[PDB]
Amino acid sequence: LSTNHETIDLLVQILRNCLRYFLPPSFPISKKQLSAMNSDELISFPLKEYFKQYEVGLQNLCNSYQSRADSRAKASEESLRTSERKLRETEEKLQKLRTNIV
Amino acid sequence: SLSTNHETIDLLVQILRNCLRYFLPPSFPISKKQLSAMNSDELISFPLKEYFKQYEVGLQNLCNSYQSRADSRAKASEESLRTSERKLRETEEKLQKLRTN
Repeated sequence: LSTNHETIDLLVQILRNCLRYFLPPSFPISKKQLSAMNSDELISFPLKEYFKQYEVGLQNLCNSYQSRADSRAKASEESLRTSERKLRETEEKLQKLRTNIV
Repeated sequence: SLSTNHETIDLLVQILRNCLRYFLPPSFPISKKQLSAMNSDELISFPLKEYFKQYEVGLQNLCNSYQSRADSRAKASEESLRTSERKLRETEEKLQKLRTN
């Protein structure tokens, strides 16, 4: 009917562009494979997994941005553990010497 | 037939709705409700270029927030380390004063 087939091709092109744009980094279907998909193949596309792999990638992306800062903080806590420990030990020694200086 | 054609359009329109809804930037002037009802002509003339742009802005804002929450948590830990290292200095000093006394 042409008026029908024009819409289908137009919808297939747009849908290709989106699925390529948001392609998760690990997804087993490549941008080439996506660019090569027809209408029927798109209709049976696995969107729910597509979204899942996207969410994983987003988590990996966000975790990477805050990776250097968290590593610096973790180093500070371990140093904080030892410094707070020696602070206890010296305060004990300090309180003994005061009681034993009468 | 035009049925298998009209069915292909409906299924393709539904998939496209689901995609555009999932990634819809939070601020986009077109709502998830509007998207869910859009027909084929409405989707074909959808303003994707701004849609994609507003997504990148939102994505950037998200990562920048993750890095600022991370920086603030590191700064608070450093300052807690600073004061503890300070109190260790002051008490270690007092300890050495009494050691001579």
